[PDB]
Amino acid sequence: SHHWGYGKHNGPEHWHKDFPIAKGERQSPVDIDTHTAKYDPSLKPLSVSYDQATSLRILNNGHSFQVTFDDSQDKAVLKGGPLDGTYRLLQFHFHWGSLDGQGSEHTVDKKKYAAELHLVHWNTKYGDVDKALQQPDGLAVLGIFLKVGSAKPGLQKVVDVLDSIKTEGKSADFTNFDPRGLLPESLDYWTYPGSLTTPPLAEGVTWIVLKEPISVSSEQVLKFRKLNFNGEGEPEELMVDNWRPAQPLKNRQIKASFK
Ligand SMILES: NS(=O)(=O)c1ccc(NC(=O)Nc2cnn(-c3ccc(S(N)(=O)=O)cc3)c2-c2ccccc2)cc1
Ligand SMILES: [Zn+2]
Repeated sequence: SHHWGYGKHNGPEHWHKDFPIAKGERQSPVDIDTHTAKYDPSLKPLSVSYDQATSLRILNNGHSFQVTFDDSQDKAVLKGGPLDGTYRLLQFHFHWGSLDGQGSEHTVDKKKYAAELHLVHWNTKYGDVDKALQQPDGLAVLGIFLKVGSAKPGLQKVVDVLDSIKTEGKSADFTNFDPRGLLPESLDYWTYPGSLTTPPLAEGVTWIVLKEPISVSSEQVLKFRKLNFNGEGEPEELMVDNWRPAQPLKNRQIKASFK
């Protein structure tokens, strides 16, 4: 639980009072203008190595729900692309809307998607996530857009346990989940230096945003929208519209992995 949230009185336009870096030089998310982004032939191939991923728990944290992973060894890692070295998967979570036309944090030519998946990784050269959070290259987030259409079979195990974590602070066992089932076919991406999109809004994230969205069904996203921001026995306030709007690009260049 925190004072910050996504409502009128505690939402993104308020965050700068407790977290002044909200008005910083490298905030996220941003609008990705596909006609300004530069193809970068020097980007190395992107390597998503999730075959040994060990999921642990699923948790409603009051601002999203997250699936956590064992990051005590190199089990599920991201390498290559714009990254130097090895980044370990810690958790994934989502952002979504009240209607299918909004929910994503990144936008593409101002287009908003129904939701956005964030797979959060930290740079093993800093030894733990707490230390990585203080570095300009400490974190890498793989962002994947969700559109409503056909169901995503690899999401259904998540959807089916959400009624066990309805309110803030609820958690459940979530072992043997394979995050490979959440990925689109293509790893074509855009990349730029940015920040966490929630407090503390730390400016230490390399963003990698895949061009290809995954499709999920209307029934799948409807189940996200039944979650609650509130803890058990407080007024019911649906967990919807837990996205930060696009921020000023300032002096940054978005690079593309593809022509
Ligand atoms: N491996 S483990 O022990 O089970 C484990 C597993 C995750 C955590 N903690 C955790 O995930 N904290 C937390 C909650 N939300 N966020 C968070 C929020 C926003 C973004 S976003 N939209 O991608 O910019 C990314 C991450 C985190 C977090 C995680 C790492 C660094 C900073 C924050 C602690 C322990
Ligand atoms: Zn996120």
